[PDB]
Amino acid sequence: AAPTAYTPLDVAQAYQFPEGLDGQGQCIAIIELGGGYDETSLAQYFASLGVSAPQVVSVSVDGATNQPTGDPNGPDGEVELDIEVAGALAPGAKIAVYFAPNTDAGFLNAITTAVHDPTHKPSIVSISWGGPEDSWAPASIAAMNRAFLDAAALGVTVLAAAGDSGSTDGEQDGLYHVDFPAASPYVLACGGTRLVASAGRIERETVWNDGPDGGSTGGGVSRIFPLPSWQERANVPPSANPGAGSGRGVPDVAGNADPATGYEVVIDGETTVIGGTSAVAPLFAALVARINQKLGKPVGYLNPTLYQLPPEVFHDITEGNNDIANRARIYQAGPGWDPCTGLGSPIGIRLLQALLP
Ligand SMILES: [Ca+2]
Repeated sequence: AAPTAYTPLDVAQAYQFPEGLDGQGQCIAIIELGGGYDETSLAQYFASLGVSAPQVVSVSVDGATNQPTGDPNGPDGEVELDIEVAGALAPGAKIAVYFAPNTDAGFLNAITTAVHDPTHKPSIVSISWGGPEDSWAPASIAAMNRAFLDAAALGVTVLAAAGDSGSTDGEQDGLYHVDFPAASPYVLACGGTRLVASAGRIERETVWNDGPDGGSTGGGVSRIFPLPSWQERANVPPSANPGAGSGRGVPDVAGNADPATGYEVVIDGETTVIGGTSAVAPLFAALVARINQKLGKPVGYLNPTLYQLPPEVFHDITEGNNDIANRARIYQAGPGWDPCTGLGSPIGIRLLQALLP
């Protein structure tokens, strides 16, 4: 009903992030195709939450640099949300922000640069930018997909927001579309939910869907990537598009994204609320950072493992749909994996326990 908001620490608590871990010794890389961040907002923010501020550094890719536009409603919102959510939850981690031109090659080069960076050596890459997989040049999808495969082989986890325009992903050709890079099978695709939670329990968690005007989580079935072997037990449905082909199901996991139960953040000096799947990648990047710290070695590519874990590791979202285009309710949430929320929201301490040697 009435819109609410949480600080990142409140959501981490709801998802039971493992205590006593802050990401020390880990570096989280965050990809950005526009805007920038200002030290004032970040300082004010971390101080407001009582956490020691992580070191944040910028990396220039193809001439692009950290350049805030000063508009709290522009890309500075994406850049600062990413750093504030990931940094508030893995404050001991080092954060490296890679700025690149907003072009197909810039996005690709930012990924390859971050993944192979011998200076910052990130173990995790968080991405909150994208586009309909069918709207990208095929050559770019192939190049970026190979870059994520390379990251997997190197032990670097790559997480990406699934989109904020529902099952149609903003296209109006009357067909359903999943977003890229989330569609890549080598990426931990992050969907979005409406979360009602307090420190001790989750009262309700449903698919984020605020209609055409408020946005909804991306999710569906890839028309490009075949169904992965490790995802064959998830009961991914065939595509809802005529032809009903089989394909990689999106997302893999999901977390709070509804702006109506959004994140309180400080953008360009303004205290406000932001949501979108954009917040989920940084949120779980912080979770992985804590897990890597405890394990003493990076988890790297997690998809295959996550899909073989027991039900206790996730909170199953079973209600809602991510259709903001028509009344067909494509696609719908349900028991088990679904094309709106994947395996659901992770229960941190249980995921960590499941990964302990
Ligand atoms: Ca479900």
